[PDB]
Amino acid sequence: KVFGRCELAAAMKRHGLDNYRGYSLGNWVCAAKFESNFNTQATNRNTDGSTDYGILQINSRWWCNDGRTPGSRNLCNIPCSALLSSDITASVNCAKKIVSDGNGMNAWVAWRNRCKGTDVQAWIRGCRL
Repeated sequence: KVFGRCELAAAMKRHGLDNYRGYSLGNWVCAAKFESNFNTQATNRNTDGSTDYGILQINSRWWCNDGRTPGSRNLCNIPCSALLSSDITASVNCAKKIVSDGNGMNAWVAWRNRCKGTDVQAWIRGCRL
């Protein structure tokens, strides 16, 4: 599923991401924007053989199991395919673990390089939340 900006903001909010670990909603939307273009089905292969999955491009190297990432952890206890669903529940639950991991939202490269330190409130402007 390709979400719209406000549809995603809503979805995230209902799932408890607004201000989760101090990250305003605008951050999560911005990060989804650049990581996956709001497409739940987004996959991307890394040079280390790991793959990134779903709206928040969660990495198989640590967080989910895809059966083809040797010596990887499955810290979220999910198959990676679960990250690609039209229901973002699993992607949100796993993201909450990731952001708690110590580096905050800096775990998301596109957040760091394109969202961080910007006016992220612009991502939710005009939405009915």
